[PDB]
Amino acid sequence: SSVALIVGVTGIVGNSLAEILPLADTPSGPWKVYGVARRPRPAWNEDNPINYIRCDISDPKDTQEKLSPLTDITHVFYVTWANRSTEVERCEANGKMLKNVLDVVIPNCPDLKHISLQTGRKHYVGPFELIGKIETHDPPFTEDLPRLKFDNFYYTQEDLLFEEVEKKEGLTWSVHRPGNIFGFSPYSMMNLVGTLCVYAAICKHEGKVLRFPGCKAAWDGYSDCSDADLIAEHHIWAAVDPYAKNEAFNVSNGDVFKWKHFWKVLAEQFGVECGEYEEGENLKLQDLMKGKEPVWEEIVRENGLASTNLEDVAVWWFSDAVLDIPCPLDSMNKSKEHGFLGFRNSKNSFISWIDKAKAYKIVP
Ligand SMILES: NC(=O)c1ccc[n+]([C@@H]2O[C@H](COP(=O)([O-])OP(=O)(O)OC[C@H]3O[C@@H](n4cnc5c(N)ncnc54)[C@H](O)[C@@H]3O)[C@@H](O)[C@H]2O)c1
Ligand SMILES: CC(=O)[C@H]1CC[C@H]2[C@@H]3CCC4=CC(=O)CC[C@]4(C)[C@H]3CC[C@]12C
Repeated sequence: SSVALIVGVTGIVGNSLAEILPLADTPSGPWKVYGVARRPRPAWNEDNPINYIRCDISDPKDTQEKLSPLTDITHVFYVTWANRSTEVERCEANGKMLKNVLDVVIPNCPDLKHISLQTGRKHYVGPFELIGKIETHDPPFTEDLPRLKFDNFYYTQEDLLFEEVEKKEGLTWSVHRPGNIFGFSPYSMMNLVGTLCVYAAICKHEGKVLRFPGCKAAWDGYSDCSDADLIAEHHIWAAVDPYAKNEAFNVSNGDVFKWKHFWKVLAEQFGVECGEYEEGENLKLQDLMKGKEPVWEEIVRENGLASTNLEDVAVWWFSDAVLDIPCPLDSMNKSKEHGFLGFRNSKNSFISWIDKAKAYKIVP
C-alpha cells in the first residue's frame, strides 16, 4: 500500500490532495497521508484522516528533525512555494526549500517511488515582474519548448529535482504546471476565488456595484483556469501511472471562459448587481479595498462567518495581478496523449468553489 507526503497540506492543492488521497476509490488506494506545513491545523483541515506535521522546510534542521522518522513514504507531493521581492530571491528561497526536503526523504525512505512537483504557467510567460514585458513562445503553451532566457524559480526547482532523483535507482519524477487555480484554501497566497468572493460580499454589504477590477483582455478575451481537485487527480495520476514518469505536464480544466460571463455568475451568487468593464479606469482591488477591515468584521458578525482577518482571506495584489493582464492559454494534449482524460466545467467549478467558501462560513 502507498504512503503519501503532502508538502504544503494547508495549501489550495494540498488541501485537495488531503481530501482525495484517503478516498476509498482513489487509485493505488488506500493511502496513508502525511501533511507538512508550518501553521497549526486549521478548522477546515480537521475532518480528514491526515497525519499532520508542523515543519518549516526552509530550515534544514527542522526538516531533518520532522521528516527523518518518516520511513514509509512512497510518494511525495511538493505543492508549496515562497514569495520574494525579485525572482532571483525566489530562486534561492524555493530551491533551498525543495533541497532540504529531498535531502532528507530520498535516503531515509527505502520505498520512495515518485516525487511530483507543482510549478505553474509562469514557466511559459515568465516571473510576475516580466509578465507581458518579454517575448514568450506563442500560445497555446506546450510543455517541451525551450525555457525563456530569464531567471525563474520553476527552472531552478526542475534542475534540482532532476539531480536529486538520480541518487536513487528507479526513483521517478513529475512536474505539473496549472493555470490560475480555482480552489478552496483560506491560507493560500494565491486564492483567486476566495478573493473575488470577499470583494463580492463587501460590494453587497455596502450596496455598491460589483465593478470589474481588470483590463478588457481579461474581461472580453478568452481565459482558462485549473480546478484544484483536478490538479490533485493530476498529481495522483502521474504518481501511479508508469507511462507518465519523468515528464512535465500542463493541467487546466479543459475549457475556456470569459470573465465577462463569470462576473454575472459571481454577481448572482452574492445578490450583487453586476457591473460592466469601465473603459479607461484600471481599477485595483488593492486600492479599492484599502482600509476596509472594519467592513469585513461587520460582515463576519452580521452573517455568522468564521473569524477571519481580511488580509488572510483576500490577496488583493494577486487578484489585481490576474485580471490586469490577458490570458494566454495552455494545451492539455500531452496529458491526454499520456492517458489523463480528466477535466472540469470551469463555470460549474467556479460555482462549486464559491459554494465551498460559503459552506465553510468564510463568506456569506
Ligand atoms: N495559487 C495559485 O493560483 C497558483 C496557480 C498556478 C501555479 N501555482 C503554483 O503552485 C505551487 C504551489 O502553490 P499553492 O498556491 O498551491 O500554494 P498555497 O499558497 O496555496 O499553499 C502552500 C502551502 O504550503 C504551506 N507552507 C508555506 N510556507 C511554508 C514553509 N516555509 N514551510 C512549509 N510549508 C509551507 C502553507 O502553509 C500552505 O499550506 C507554486 O509553485 C505556484 O507557483 C499556484
Ligand atoms: C485570466 C488571466 O489573466 C490569467 C491567465 C494566465 C495567468 C497568468 C499565467 C499563469 C500564472 C500563474 C501563477 O502562479 C502567477 C500568476 C500567472 C502569471 C497568471 C496571472 C493571471 C493570468 C494572466
